[PDB]
Amino acid sequence: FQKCPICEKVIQGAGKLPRHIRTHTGEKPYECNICKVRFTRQDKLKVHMRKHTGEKPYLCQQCGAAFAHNYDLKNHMRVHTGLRPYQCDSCCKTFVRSDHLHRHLKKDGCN
DNA sequence: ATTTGGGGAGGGGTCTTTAACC
DNA sequence: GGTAAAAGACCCCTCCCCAAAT
Ligand SMILES: [Zn+2]
Ligand SMILES: [Zn+2]
Ligand SMILES: [Zn+2]
Ligand SMILES: [Zn+2]
Repeated sequence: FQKCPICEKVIQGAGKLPRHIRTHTGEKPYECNICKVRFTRQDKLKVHMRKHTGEKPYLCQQCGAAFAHNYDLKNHMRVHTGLRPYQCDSCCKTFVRSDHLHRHLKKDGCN
């Protein structure tokens, strides 16, 4: 789509080029008025504000448990399914978060 | 000692909603 | 109201770091 004017990286996001351009300045223009923590983007600030408000918009359809984050809901759903979602293609290990599998592939030879 | 599980920050994509002009 | 954008809301991922578990 459109290339970044600075680093010439292709930004496929529709209307997301200014958002990427703001990444090069390193500033955090969004701030939580309560705990004074600064954020780069507004959506992260709202998800953080869920921490102060106590809002838990993610609902489990089987037991009604509520969570503030989508990944919390998934990791909880594995209590009903018992399924570890990420599996290594080479060493038979399984993991509960994607970055755990990435870390395993980065560290262990595995093959 | 080493591996797992999770908190909390970042970035990039898509779908919808909206702010700016006209 | 129409148009062409950016913002919002939400999805996914990785990273550092540190308890916790093994
Ligand atoms: Zn750039
Ligand atoms: Zn806060
Ligand atoms: Zn449940
Ligand atoms: Zn492996």
